[PDB]
Amino acid sequence: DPNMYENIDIADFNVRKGEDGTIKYVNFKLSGDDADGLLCEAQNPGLPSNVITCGESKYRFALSSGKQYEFALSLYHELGLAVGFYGTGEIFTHCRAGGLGDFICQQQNPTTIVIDSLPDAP
Ligand SMILES: [Ca+2]
Ligand SMILES: [Cl-]
Repeated sequence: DPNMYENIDIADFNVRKGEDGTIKYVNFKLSGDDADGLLCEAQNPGLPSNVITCGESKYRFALSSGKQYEFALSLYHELGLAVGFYGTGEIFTHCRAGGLGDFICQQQNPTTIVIDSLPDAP
């Protein structure tokens, strides 16, 4: 963690929720050591979602419920190694009306999530 890691910048994180609370769509732009404003997106991802690949890249993500904020992101980067980079962070969102009952919950400030080759802290 302190020495071998990758800073992932998340921007424009956006989630559309139905009146249901079901996730209709999730969208964000990822920047890292090998990405600049890479689109990560999913329609009907589930909560928690499966691991989803960003475009054609070696970056992937999963969406889950946070503990401080509503949404948490898990991020993955395949390195061509037997181990990969992984990390999780919560993203503050402000929710607005999305039309016909929907919510659109939107990140207000870019945030950084650190990923590395260690698993989750206990
Ligand atoms: Ca990690
Ligand atoms: Cl971790």
